[PDB]
Amino acid sequence: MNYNLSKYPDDVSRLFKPRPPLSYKRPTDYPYAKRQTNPNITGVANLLST
RNA sequence: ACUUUGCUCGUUCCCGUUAUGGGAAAAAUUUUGGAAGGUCUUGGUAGGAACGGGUGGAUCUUAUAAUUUUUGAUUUAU
Repeated sequence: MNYNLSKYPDDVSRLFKPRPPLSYKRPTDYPYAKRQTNPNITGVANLLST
């Protein structure tokens, strides 16, 4: 926070001092490329006989 | 159901009589509604009503199931 990209003066921009940076935690879900619903939706015609 | 008729019973009063009948009505009792008064409690005490609009904001319907939120690609799959 050496500099100010905001419209306010320096004293006002020191008031908007943020929290410390967020810690890192390993993910528990699926990575974005591996997301899909169900593929291999099986066919509907097998029902129709039996 | 309405109208007339005598008989039997009946809440209360009177009479013919206390077998029973005739007449009157809640005027005695209760429940329901309202007015007034008493007692106890609980809350308020500076705004309120009526009218009004090229007034703000909520909710609802329709555009709107077509890439930026709600009409399915995060049950890890073959």
